[PDB]
Amino acid sequence: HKLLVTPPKALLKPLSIPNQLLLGPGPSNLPPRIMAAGGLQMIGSMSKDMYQIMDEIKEGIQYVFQTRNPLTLVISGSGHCALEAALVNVLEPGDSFLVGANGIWGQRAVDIGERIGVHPMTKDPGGHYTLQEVEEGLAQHKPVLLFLTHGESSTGVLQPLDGFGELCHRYKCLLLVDSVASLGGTPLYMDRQGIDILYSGSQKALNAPPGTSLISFSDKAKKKMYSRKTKPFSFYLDIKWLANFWGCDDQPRMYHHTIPVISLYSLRESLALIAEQGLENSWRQHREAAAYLHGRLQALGLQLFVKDPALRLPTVTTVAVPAGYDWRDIVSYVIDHFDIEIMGGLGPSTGKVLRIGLLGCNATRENVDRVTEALRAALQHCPKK
Amino acid sequence: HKLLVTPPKALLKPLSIPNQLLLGPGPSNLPPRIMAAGGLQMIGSMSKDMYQIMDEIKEGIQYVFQTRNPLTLVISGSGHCALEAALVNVLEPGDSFLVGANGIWGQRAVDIGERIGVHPMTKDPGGHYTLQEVEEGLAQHKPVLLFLTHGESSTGVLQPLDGFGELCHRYKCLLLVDSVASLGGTPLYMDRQGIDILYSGSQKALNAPPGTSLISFSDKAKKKMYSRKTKPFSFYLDIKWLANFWGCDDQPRMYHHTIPVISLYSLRESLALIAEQGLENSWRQHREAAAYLHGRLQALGLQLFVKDPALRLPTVTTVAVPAGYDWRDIVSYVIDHFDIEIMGGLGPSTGKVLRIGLLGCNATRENVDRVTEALRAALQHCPKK
Ligand SMILES: *Cc1c(COP(=O)(O)O)cnc(C)c1O
Ligand SMILES: *Cc1c(COP(=O)(O)O)cnc(C)c1O
Repeated sequence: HKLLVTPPKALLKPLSIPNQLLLGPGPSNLPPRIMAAGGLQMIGSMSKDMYQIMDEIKEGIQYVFQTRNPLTLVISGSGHCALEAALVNVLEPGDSFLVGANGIWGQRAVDIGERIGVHPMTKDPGGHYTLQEVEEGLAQHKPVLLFLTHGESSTGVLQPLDGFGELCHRYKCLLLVDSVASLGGTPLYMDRQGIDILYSGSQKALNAPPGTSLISFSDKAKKKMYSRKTKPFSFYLDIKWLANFWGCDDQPRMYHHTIPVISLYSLRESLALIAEQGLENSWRQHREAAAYLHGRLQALGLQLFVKDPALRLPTVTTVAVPAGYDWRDIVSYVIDHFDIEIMGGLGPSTGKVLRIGLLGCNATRENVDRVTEALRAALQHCPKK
Repeated sequence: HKLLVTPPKALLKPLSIPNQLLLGPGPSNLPPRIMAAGGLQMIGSMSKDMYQIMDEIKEGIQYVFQTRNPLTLVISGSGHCALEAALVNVLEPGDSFLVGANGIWGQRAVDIGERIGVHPMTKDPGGHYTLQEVEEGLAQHKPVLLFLTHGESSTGVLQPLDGFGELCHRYKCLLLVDSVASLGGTPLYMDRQGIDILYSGSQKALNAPPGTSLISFSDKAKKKMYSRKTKPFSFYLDIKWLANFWGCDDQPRMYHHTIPVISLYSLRESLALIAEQGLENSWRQHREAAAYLHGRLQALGLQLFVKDPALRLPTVTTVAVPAGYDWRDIVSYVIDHFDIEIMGGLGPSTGKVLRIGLLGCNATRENVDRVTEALRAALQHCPKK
């Protein structure tokens, strides 16, 4: 007759969160202004004010992406969810998709592609793709879309994109780019680089809480989407509905799903923040911090996974795991003795490296100092064969 | 040579949000404790502390759902996203899905079902489904899964579920229930009612910000999922990955996607809140407010769309639009002159009704007072043929 479950004891306690300095590939710490944004009251998801904040975020995405694409908006999901929305609306079953698979991300792009109806232009962690090699790929399969990771956060590789725009439009192919870890930390120009679909996450250099993602479509990728004959497998990610709600259409905004309002307040303020600083300074800040961090690490004796500075993702550095060390001890030592988070590999780079992230408000010399003296400490106290 | 887009002027201004009393079908206003949760700093998405908060939320979902299902967790998306995750992992292409389509929600369930590979047991806004009629449906198509809306927020209909558990297990059919608008506001017992998949939203009676959703699978629906031969079209919604991250497996938590950490802090506190109050009181609060509100409205002259109190969703009441009135004026009048939000129809009920929502901390006599004197005012000042 009764209620099977009783109120959980743990919930009857107060929520208590540790203070951790997030210096890994994401999420990153939140500036005071973003936290304040997080604690505001709620407004109607379809109110005139919500739309206004929505338009500002759009102008915000056009600026950080550097595009004028009308089809620009926020995906109410994390990084993956933006990738998936990209693929599920552009790729129609059996389409030939060439994938720059040199990190867990390309790996993820294949999986999604397979699942929805693919050519694994494979590499090894640490490698990138030459303008040369992609023609070779565009050659055989003449795919309708190519996938490239700008900032490969699982390997630390910064991937060059100048020209590819054309090398793809050449073969009547759409260019899809992942700038989840690169946005705000290295130069990127969607239009001038002829990228067709660009997506990014909110919790990396932008310092917004995780859960939302940014996306933009060129008139080219747009036309393919509005004239496919199949309806994309997903309703939650349907750009036709999505675009209309975000005001990208000629029609009145129609109810699709309830946007994550509080997260939008936060994303808006994080876009305001980089708009006040300016992309060029943010680019200079990250480059400088990444340079400082590289110096210190080599001084500690560790060597950089990515041999060649031009190919090093400023926002995420991949150090090679030291000699007779179990990386796990190092990571544990740092979070245990200094309250600092840093990671190990991910996918192909698993156990081969340590990843140190420098993002937005955390990409400072001060934190490079802290993670250096943390790492050094680990190095002298952690077991060693 | 330059940057095409310049920092948006609007973003250079401070974020300013109006104070609105949200009394429509969602989202709802946030108690002080949830807002505080929203403004906390970030922690690692895979830290031991994040997992602890994750387990508490799980215990939290088992309690509000009233189940012990190990396969219980949060979907990093809104209500739809939980429905979609439900359907995309249970239904395999060409499966026969019987859908209680009596509101925009069944409508949504068909669309998703079609998109992924369906029997529209149609009704009219205001109607519900008799234990009788579903056998008739389970009869013809002998579908592997049935979809039922517990709280139809677009029509105001509270749908009875006692027995259906069996009337479905009878025909070897899985029972899928939508308790996005009913959870916390009317009695629901997942196990005792033999529901197989139950999902709810975070922004309705729970008073958490929108963007996350709750889901639970019975051992039955679980087995079908872990032994389908096709991989679900979605990677972001793959329960195999999802379950593992949420600690429902025998394996170490493996990185899938970055959970919306800040939103989880808030959802945890909103679960703590109802755990302190108790489901039975929350059920009593909403029933009582809905009763008070019904009285007042009929006193104002308006009539209730749903004729029969037993079928009236406490959390969302559907009033019929009055005589020579343009509903739009009424809704505008209320948000314009009293800062209060209430809605009109949605889908099948479009323009036929007004929807007044009573949710969680907003389901009070005080707010019933406010929306009554708001509505009355509208009634005397808005145009009338
Ligand atoms: C972190 C990261 C992702 C994943 O974003 P999520 O929000 O965790 O799904 C995707 N791509 C790149 C390059 C990343 O660094
Ligand atoms: C509001 C509502 C939904 C939609 O939830 P979203 O988070 O806006 O996608 C689904 N079902 C019911 C019964 C609802 O009331």
